[PDB]
Amino acid sequence: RDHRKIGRDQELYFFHELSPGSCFFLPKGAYIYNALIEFIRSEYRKRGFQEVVTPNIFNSRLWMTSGHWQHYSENMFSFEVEKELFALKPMNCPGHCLMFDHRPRSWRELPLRLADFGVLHRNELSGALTGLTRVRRFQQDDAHIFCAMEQIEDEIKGCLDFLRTVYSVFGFSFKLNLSTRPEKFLGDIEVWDQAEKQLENSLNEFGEKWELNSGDGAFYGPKIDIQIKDAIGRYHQCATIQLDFQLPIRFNLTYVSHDGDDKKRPVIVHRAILGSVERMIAILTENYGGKWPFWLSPRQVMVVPVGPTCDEYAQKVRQQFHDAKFMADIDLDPGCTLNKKIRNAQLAQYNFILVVGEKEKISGTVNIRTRDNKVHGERTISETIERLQQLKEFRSKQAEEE
Amino acid sequence: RDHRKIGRDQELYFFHELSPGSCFFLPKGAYIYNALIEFIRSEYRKRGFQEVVTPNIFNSRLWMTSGHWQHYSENMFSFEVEKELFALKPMNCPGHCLMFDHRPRSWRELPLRLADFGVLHRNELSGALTGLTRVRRFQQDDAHIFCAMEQIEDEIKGCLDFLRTVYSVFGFSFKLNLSTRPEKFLGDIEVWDQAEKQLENSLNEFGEKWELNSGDGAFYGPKIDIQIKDAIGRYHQCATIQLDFQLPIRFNLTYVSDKKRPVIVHRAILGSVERMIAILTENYGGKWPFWLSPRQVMVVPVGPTCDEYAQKVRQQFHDAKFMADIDLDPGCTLNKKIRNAQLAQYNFILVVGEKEKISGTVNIRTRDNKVHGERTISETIERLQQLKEFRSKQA
Ligand SMILES: C[C@@H](O)[C@H](N)C(=O)NS(=O)(=O)c1cccc(-c2ccc3n[nH]cc3c2)c1
Ligand SMILES: C[C@@H](O)[C@H](N)C(=O)NS(=O)(=O)c1cccc(-c2ccc3n[nH]cc3c2)c1
Repeated sequence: RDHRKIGRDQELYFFHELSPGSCFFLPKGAYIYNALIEFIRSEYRKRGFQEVVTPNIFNSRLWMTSGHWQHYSENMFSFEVEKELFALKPMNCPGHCLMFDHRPRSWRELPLRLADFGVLHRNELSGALTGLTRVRRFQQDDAHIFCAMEQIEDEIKGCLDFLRTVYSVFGFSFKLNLSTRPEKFLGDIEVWDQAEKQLENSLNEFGEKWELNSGDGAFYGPKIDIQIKDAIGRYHQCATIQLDFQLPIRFNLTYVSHDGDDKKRPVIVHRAILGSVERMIAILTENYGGKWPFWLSPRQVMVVPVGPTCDEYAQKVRQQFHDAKFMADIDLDPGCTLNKKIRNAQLAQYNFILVVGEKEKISGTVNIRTRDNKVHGERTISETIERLQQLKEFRSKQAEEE
Repeated sequence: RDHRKIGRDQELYFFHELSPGSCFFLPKGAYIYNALIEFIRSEYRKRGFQEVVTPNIFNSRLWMTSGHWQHYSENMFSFEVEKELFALKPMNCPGHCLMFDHRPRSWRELPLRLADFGVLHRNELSGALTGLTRVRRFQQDDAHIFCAMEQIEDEIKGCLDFLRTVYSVFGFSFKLNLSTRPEKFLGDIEVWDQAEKQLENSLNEFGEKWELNSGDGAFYGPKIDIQIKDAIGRYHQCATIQLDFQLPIRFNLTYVSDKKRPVIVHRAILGSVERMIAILTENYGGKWPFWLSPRQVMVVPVGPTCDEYAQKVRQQFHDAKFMADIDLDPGCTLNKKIRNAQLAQYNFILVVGEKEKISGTVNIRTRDNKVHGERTISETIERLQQLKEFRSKQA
């Protein structure tokens, strides 16, 4: 259905006229935002990606150097500072190039994979802006791979595999596209043809069917564009793999090669899997219809006292799950039946409802019910925490509590 | 001794003329950056603080409503978009007011504490910019507490406790100042007096010597300001607890008790992650405590026959999950690799020879060159987890 509506109703996020094309993520929405980042970071840690932090604001001269100013000026927020033109970054690459270039580099560091969740700004038109789908502010799960010519093949394979494992945690399939030199391109047509050839070859050595997106490459290189299929039937433009021979020439990037070859230029692969956190929250909100899987759920645990004499104990249980990092709420409202409250928490999409009466208070236990109304019965607080930690850590689908 | 130099030498961060007043954090500096945010996060979870994500650019009308356009205009970066005026946020507070105002509020959800690590920008003069001390872009460990009048006393107590517990982890003492209304403020003098009286009171309920600091308050409220004293004995301004009666009026904020005004407490403890990073880089002279060090373990084989075993050991510490490196370089002696790792500031060097490979152990040398003997991998892992989890200093 509609992410804007669900995000509003579930108290995840909202939009305000004083900041069009940006989003206000309420506590429950920020939890989803951060869990998506943690998910990506945890993959980075097994794949040799290293997170960095960069500026948001740069002198126009940087954008001139990178050719962003020439090709991409329509889309940037510029202002002046002590009589010099500055602009909010729309992409992280040029910053990353300064980082590669900061000190001399050795072949031994390659591939160098720099990741960045920094906030980007693109000046889309007022009337084109919509929800989390077309925006002015976003954070990508961005990274730039700086590598040698001989590493290109393996790194592209690496990107496709990473992308497959990521979307398989959501349960998503995907389709592949090859995007060709646009008009408004940078550098040499013959260099671009090498770049297109290599992407083509990488596409054919990977399993899958692919189509041509004629003329849709970035100004700096051709790309593999990946559309994801959600559980409903919709395709979304999320991921890219972009082969860039042009920026290294622009920034005069070099590394020291095997001794004694001369210095060479690094190759740059731009990539993003989620695309932007914002776009991906949109997609997921609609995909699950608010029925979040446990690790993504900002409603993990509802604690329900049987009656008001078990209130304080319910508060204790709720605090314990809270302190163990779960999104845990409590329903003390005396006006409704136990069964009504269980049903409400279930309609509000809580994964686990923990019922607490006298007998549970006395023994430090909980009576477990799931979202889909499965009864698992009595377990201690600690064992419940332990088992729920596994389900979260492994990012599964929680009809598996046994 | 200077964070800029240490940062350069340790490959933590550097600065560039193309973005004066903003920092480039290399992977090892970015590690430190995030470990600090993580530390604060884990305290938030224990103390009923709820993190949010907000926009960075807002239509100028919001800054007019908040009182920022009249009082902070010059300190802000502004630009036009479709014939309208926008500006990058210098503070999170107005966005939080919008969030609080998004739907009617019940006294039962108060105190409501909104935490935000968003990027702030303020326009400092170029000639006053220095490393991580005076900057244009920064992330504060900011939060705004929305509470009832009769709740102020406990919350400010809580803010004091939060403060002590954090600074105690670093090992810092601190002193307290009261910042009085400045010139060019908003609201009634009378209400201000009322806000100053509550800060005065709580300031000596918390039985600690405190100083007056005339006219240094924010335009929206009086401040408890806090300087910390580091290990070298230098004082730094970091933490602030600000009592705000004005923004609730300005934003027409009410809650259902009938319909009263919330009180806002602005608060930060680290100040900015940037500033605290400068302070910590200098405080230690580059010698990171284990929980903050991005160079926690260096694995060193004794010769090439132990390369594969050293690899396997490093991978186990990496997986466990430490910042674990390895030095396979065949043209440096064992003693040179150890010396190098120690000068690079690794907390522990794990020496791995033929004995160690056979036994599934490690031989450990500390940063300051003390032997800790042969140890099993899993006991060394447990130890280092303790050091990390409890954020241990030099004991
Ligand atoms: C990935 C970054 O490092 C790169 N510097 C960039 O900003 N690229 S991008 O803005 O053009 C970008 C980012 C994310 C997704 C896409 C994109 C664009 C079009 C697509 N069709 N199918 C999948 C698609 C993906 C493009
Ligand atoms: C908490 C937010 O709502 C507030 N808008 C803010 O940004 N505060 S602030 O910019 O004034 C600020 C932030 C961090 C530190 C200080 C500060 C300022 C002066 C000080 N003297 N001694 C300790 C001090 C601390 C001020």
